[PDB]
Amino acid sequence: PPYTIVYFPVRGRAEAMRMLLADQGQSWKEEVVTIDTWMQGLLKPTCLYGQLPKFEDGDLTLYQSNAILRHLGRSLGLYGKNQREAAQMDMVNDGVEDLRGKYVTLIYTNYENGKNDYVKALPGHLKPFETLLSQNQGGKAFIVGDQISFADYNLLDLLLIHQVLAPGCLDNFPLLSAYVARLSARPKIKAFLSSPEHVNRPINGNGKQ
Amino acid sequence: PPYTIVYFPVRGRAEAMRMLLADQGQSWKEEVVTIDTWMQGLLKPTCLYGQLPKFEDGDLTLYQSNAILRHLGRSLGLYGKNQREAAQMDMVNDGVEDLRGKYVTLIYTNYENGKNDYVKALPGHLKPFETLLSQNQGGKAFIVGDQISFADYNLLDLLLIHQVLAPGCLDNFPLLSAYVARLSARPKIKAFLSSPEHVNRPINGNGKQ
Ligand SMILES: CCCCCCSC[C@H](NC(=O)CC[C@H]([NH3+])C(=O)O)C(=O)NCC(=O)O
Ligand SMILES: CCCCCCSC[C@H](NC(=O)CC[C@H]([NH3+])C(=O)O)C(=O)NCC(=O)O
Repeated sequence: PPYTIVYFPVRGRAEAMRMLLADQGQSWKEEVVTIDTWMQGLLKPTCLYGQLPKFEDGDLTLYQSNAILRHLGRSLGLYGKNQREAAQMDMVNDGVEDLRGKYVTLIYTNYENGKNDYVKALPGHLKPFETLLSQNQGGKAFIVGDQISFADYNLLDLLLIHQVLAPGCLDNFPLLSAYVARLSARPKIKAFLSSPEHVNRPINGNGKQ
Repeated sequence: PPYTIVYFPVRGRAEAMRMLLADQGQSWKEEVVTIDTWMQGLLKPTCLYGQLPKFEDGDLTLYQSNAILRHLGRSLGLYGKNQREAAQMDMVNDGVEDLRGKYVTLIYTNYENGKNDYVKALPGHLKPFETLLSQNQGGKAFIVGDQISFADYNLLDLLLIHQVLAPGCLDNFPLLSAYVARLSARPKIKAFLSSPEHVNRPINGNGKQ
């Protein structure tokens, strides 16, 4: 620490980490980078992969949203209780990422003409998480194990935005629905989800959700 | 252990882990799933995300290539020496995964009309790795730290398949160039890259590379 997040004025791939930091009683600084400033091309060249978010943890500067989540999961004891849970947690996050990737594609390059096919294919992409929950304490705990982890925050964020994209998409997935309500009920997460910093911040950057 | 890899008859997203197991003097079982078998629709329904590779480490079953690479690094000591290196290795791997995905799209959906543009933009996607190297002991060591990690194996594979797609794509990247020649010189890796199991197996599944 301290923690500094450099990203555009949206939730996107920074919202899950923000949620994680809040739930963990952590404080951080927001360095907002507007699209206009970005289009000037000054900062972009200084970014490892030419993209944001960029994270700062003390003398450590990081890029890649999932590397950041994993770094927090590890430095905050949110990566399972043994090596086996760490692997399962990675397997879950990689899955959350694959779906997030498809989400972004739809939102930014084919919303109007691709939304119907997306929502149609959505159940097939959600079932895997529903299945995982059913095999872990009847879905009464977390995605992996009985302790929250970095994967939970990413999964939760993705589920929350899909409910915005497609209301009722979790109606046929009771475990996922209860899971979302449960983790959302966590006091520090509930406070974050209703905080002005979050609400006043759009999900994406093209005004679509 | 023992290890078992369940994947299609191609190098694709499994060659990195195979190369890692080979370099670490590990033994594994190869269950090749032909396209004919796959199309029987019996295997896919049992895969978490309906996809391969599937990995077996004793009683642990895993999916997602990077999750498997991370698991192997964690249980074999190929994940850096501290939390700082571990995070940078994740940052590197996420970058490798991003480019590998662009590579996959090119190969399977637009090789003919996309190859020109792809090779032209490749330098921009390779430079970050050249930079990471120049900031780590002048690039005479590995991608992160002074010991081989899971990220090196994934980066090495990605670089090697790109040299096939665009020979000499590393001519303007001396560090990556020497890096590839150096890691390929490692005895267990040199034997791996020369083994019939590796040589006989095509890079991808459509005959393109
Ligand atoms: C209201 C404004 C909303 C803006 C939303 C911007 S999303 C920007 C986009 N971000 C990413 O690609 C993040 C990738 C993520 N870190 C990963 O896992 O690879 C980017 O860096 N783009 C860099 C570029 O385009 O040059
Ligand atoms: C000569 C034959 C060559 C075959 C190459 C097959 S690549 C197959 C494809 N594999 C993947 O998508 C792996 C994804 C990887 N695990 C990741 O998520 O990063 C799959 O399982 N697809 C499942 C499906 O399409 O239903």
